[PDB]
Amino acid sequence: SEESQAFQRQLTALIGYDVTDVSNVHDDELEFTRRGLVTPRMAEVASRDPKLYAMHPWVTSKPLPEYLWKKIANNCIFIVIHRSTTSQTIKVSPDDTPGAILQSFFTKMASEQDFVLRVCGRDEYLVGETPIKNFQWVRHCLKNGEEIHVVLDTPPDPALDEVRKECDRKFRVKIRGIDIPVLPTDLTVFVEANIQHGQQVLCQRRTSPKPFTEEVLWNVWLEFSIKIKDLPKGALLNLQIYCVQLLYYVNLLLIDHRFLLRRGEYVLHMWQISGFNADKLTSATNPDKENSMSISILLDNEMPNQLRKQLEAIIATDPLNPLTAEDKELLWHFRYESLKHPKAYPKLFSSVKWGQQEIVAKTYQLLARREVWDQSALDVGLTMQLLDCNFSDENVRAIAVQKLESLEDDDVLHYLLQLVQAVKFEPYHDSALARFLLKRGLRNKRIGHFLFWFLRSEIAQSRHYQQRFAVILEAYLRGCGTAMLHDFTQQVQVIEMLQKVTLDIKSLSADVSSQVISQLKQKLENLQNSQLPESFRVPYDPGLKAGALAIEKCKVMASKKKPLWLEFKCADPTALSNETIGIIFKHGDDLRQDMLILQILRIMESIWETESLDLCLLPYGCISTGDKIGMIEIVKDATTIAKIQQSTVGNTGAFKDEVLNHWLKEKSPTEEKFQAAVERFVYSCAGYCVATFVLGIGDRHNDNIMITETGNLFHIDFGHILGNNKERVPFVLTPDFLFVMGTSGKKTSPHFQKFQDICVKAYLALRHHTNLLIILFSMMLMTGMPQLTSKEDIEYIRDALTVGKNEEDAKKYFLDQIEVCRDKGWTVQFNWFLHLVLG
Ligand SMILES: Nc1ncc(-c2nc(N3CCOCC3)nc3c2CCN3c2cccnc2)cn1
Repeated sequence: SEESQAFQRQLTALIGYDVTDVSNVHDDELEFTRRGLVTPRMAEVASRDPKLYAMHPWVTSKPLPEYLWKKIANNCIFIVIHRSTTSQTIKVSPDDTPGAILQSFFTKMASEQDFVLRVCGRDEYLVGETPIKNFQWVRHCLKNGEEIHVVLDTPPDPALDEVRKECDRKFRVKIRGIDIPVLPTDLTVFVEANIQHGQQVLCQRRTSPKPFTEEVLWNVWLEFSIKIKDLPKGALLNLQIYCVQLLYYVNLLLIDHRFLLRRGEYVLHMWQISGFNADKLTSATNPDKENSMSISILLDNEMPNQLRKQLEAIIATDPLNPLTAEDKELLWHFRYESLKHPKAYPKLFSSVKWGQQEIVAKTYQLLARREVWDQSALDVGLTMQLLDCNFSDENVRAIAVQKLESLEDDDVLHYLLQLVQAVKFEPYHDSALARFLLKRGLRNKRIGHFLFWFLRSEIAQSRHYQQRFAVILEAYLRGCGTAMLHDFTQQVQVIEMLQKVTLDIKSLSADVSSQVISQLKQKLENLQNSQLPESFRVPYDPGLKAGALAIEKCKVMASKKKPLWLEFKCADPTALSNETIGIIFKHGDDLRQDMLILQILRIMESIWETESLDLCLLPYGCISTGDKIGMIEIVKDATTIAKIQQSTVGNTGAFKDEVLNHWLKEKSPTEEKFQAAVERFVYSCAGYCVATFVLGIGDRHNDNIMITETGNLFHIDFGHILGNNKERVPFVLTPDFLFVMGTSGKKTSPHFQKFQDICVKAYLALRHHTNLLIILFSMMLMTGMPQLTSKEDIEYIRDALTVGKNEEDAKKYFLDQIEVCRDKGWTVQFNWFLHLVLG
């Protein structure tokens, strides 16, 4: 209690927000949730295996892709085992268990003391009843032509991740008045009061427009058409101040976490409006009590074939195809036929009249008979779709969370970022989903690691959602165990430390000075001495452990935002290299945007592994740490396409076609790896060409396009590029690119033919998962892109994915897009150089 009061203070520093600061609640939902989450946490903490939780094998059930079989020769793999320099290579079968590999090293190559296989230089273990092929580190070693190096050492003590013991009356609302302490011509204003479910306004009332003054009282009752008994759980009283223009909004759940109608008096601090967006939907009141508009209020008391075809044609349409009233009555009337087709649950449930108790009832008996949904194989795109903003009913959303239960960790990891983000569409703080995220975090340290940083990312920069997430993070941190609490402490300490330096250095300059490099050197020299902890997990690569600062190599970069280039010596002495761990720290870019996109890129890579494609993207690590502040992984041996041109040509001039290829060959040691490098370029250029085209970020300056010194090409800096007579492109396929593939003007090559057929295989792979990408893209815009003004923004994705077009004309459509890049040439890049130098 004296001890335990200190613990909460630790949690609070980890969390980044005090989940006990009860200034900003008009009720107790948070505490109720903090109290609700104790059971599922203790359940999973009681349920998990300590050994397998402690070493956390990262594995997968997915079948080893074709492109990695055709890199295995004579069905064996070469595991290089180490010890104290005493190393010995071993031919192992892909289907060998890892304990059954110790049988070879130990019981072959001349009661027992059980040990286990760890990856060299990493917190990564190949344990548990799984075949060597099915471990992701291996697949990664294969895919990148590397050698499986492991140390034969002891298990981690699984007692280091234990944790501390512990009527028919029409609904009416009385609008008393509104209150802004300072109000910056003249003005009139009214209060608009919408009754909402899932972005559908069930009912609406306005007040009369009074003059705009620091205080504006009405005392009017607003009676609504809807009956109290007709109000659905999850309905929001949404209140909004207009002047015609929206100025402020706030929301309040009409039915609360206890199934009680909301009685009594309320004073609600509201959110201003910049310039939909998931912030509009929060149940959270603005904490800033001295500068925020307030509002005060009171509450007291078998079918025709013609139709089947029409039903089928409705179920077939994309998720952004709006439903006419005609479409909805059809779905609803034939709801049981609709119940047989999973693809159609979204539209079917978007056709419920949620503001009518008896229909909602019908919807629930219609959910009692959901045998087909339960059995069907998980579609994530569909599952995601019932957890977006259009679904506010909890039972509807519960079936989506059900489908996620059957996801394996590897998959949960791909969709983690956007599931966390999906909590923002939950009506209540305690939900199936938030508990889901909690169980999977506690079941697996890898999921856990990234949860922490995903939650903490929002907590640090969303007033609208910090509290809710704070209770989810809090709950999780009381389950991970002492070790992780200790790791999270170390990483937090470090990034706070390095965040200081980044901002300091930014203030001290308006190019770079010798005085600043000095200042960096000094400030960073001091940090090293005492302040820094010994080592720490790299947040974007939790298996990797950074050690000391390679101060020699650290510098500050030549942008207008002056980021910090920092390198660290690795802390695992069994690391088979002296290569540093490179981390960029930047203030000024909204790297939440970079996160959502990199993780979509990772999702596309996995859409391609299903169709035996591997387009060699390098979606590097990015963790957004607070507001316009974060870290970026450094992909070693890489520079920009621009700087490569600046070597030969220089500061300005005619951007030449010869340079890229020369730089490639000039870096390759032999003409064996160069032709791999070129192969890599071909594949990597296509991947990014397609990925970026579909995401709408294909038109980039070559300053923001990069290439490794083994031919891997990759884009960077994804912030605020989705903005809104000028020359454009679908993607950057410049003459320098083409020159490396072997073409000019309208010529052709085999490498170009490989390119053209890689794209289309890629581009139609994505279109196989049209619906999935449409949802992910839609969610990305709402929860992470400020400037999400229109839904028209979302539609871009459907056009690019050419929905409602056959596989083949879609083939030709994409070839027309590449042809444009050929016909546009160097001009757009030149316009970018012009734009990025001339105002
Ligand atoms: N938002 C944002 N994101 C990334 C960068 C950036 N990143 C990186 N990385 C190094 C290689 O590993 C991948 C990351 N390099 C960058 C930038 C901005 C400029 N830049 C760079 C680095 C070296 C030479 N020329 C340009 C800059 N801004």
